[PDB]
Amino acid sequence: ATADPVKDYLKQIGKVPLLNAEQEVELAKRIEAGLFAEDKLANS
DNA sequence: CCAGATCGTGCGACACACCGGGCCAATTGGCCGATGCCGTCCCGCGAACCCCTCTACCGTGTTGAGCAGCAGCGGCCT
Repeated sequence: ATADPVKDYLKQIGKVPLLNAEQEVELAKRIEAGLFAEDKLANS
């Protein structure tokens, strides 16, 4: 808690590092597969 | 002295006083009935009016003064 919240948010967002193209593609594939599995679970 | 103003009195006219008759003028004022133009409304289409949606070279950091409470520290006490 500080009188300035912009600095707090800025310093908070930087903890997570960046990502590369292959990582992005792998994450997208994970999202797709997870949602399709969720739909399959929705099936009875 | 005696003669006109004032008034008494008299005769007439007479402008209406009555209270009652017998008709009339003017002037209606309603809408009667018939005819006609405007208000309202129900679409009809179209101009605009507002809302929602999407674009893939990429790109990764904003004074002074007065009064009171809290944090750090010196120094007993165990």
